[PDB]
Amino acid sequence: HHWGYGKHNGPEHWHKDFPIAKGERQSPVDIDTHTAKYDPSLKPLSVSYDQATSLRILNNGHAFNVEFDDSQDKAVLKGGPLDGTYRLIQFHFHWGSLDGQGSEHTVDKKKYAAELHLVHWNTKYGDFGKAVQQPDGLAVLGIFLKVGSAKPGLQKVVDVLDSIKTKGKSADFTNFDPRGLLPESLDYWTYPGSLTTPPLLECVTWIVLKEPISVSSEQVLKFRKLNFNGEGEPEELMVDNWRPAQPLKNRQIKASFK
Ligand SMILES: COC(=O)c1cc(S(N)(=O)=O)c(Cl)cc1S(=O)(=O)c1ccccc1
Ligand code: NA
Ligand code: NA
Ligand code: NA
Ligand code: NA
Ligand SMILES: [Zn+2]
Repeated sequence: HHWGYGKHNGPEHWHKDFPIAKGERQSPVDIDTHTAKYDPSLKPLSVSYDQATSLRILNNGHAFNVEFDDSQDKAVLKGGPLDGTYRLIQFHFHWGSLDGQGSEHTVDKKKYAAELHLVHWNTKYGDFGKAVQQPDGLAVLGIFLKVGSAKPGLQKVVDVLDSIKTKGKSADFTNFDPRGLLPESLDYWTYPGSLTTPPLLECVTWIVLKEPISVSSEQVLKFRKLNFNGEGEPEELMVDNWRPAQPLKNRQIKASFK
């Protein structure tokens, strides 16, 4: 009886295996744009993805991960609110059963169709497993998706999904360039938070871009053909794999802009 996204094992249940679910810096949150304060001390974010090496794509039963080779200094995030270099290890998405839901963060209570998370770990901690044990171990760049015009740089991802339909399938996925997933503007909100999935560790500096990217209806429909079940089990479509907004508690959301 493992965690997932259903009434019997969804977000409202996670606290029994992971009591940090009711902690003081949980994610996601609603971003109240009128209360977020512009912080003129915040730096432009530096996203350096020119030498990113993707390796594989995996259906992990919750989402799908596009994995990167993080064994050298390639694909780093720095600047912004960060005081260190963070290396890209994977990205994944969260999305809905319909276009009106699917993001984890919300903006003045608005839900986007999906949310992309580019996960990076602080190189000062030597690898990912040590980083997640540190309050400044991870930096996640979060990008909202709305449905409209297709995102050409997403189609290679969307066309491999039929090969990883079910939990535990993986496929080779080399040469994927995550720069094709970024919006024009790097204006962002930032706040201290957590993983949005078990084990819910409070190790993440969140950096949420204001500008969504557009994907087509056909692209997001292919995400919703994935399955949470494994091969040979009754189909459970992989949809609504998002955790709702959590209490902001004693935190300030800072804006890089306005
Ligand atoms: C199962 O975990 C995930 O799905 C997940 C999700 C996030 S998210 N959704 O906060 O970006 C991050 Cl940062 C990182 C991860 S994760 O890197 O997959 C992970 C898994 C086990 C322990 C610690 C971290
Ligand atoms: Na404001
Ligand atoms: Na290496
Ligand atoms: Na690692
Ligand atoms: Na709440
Ligand atoms: Zn995520």
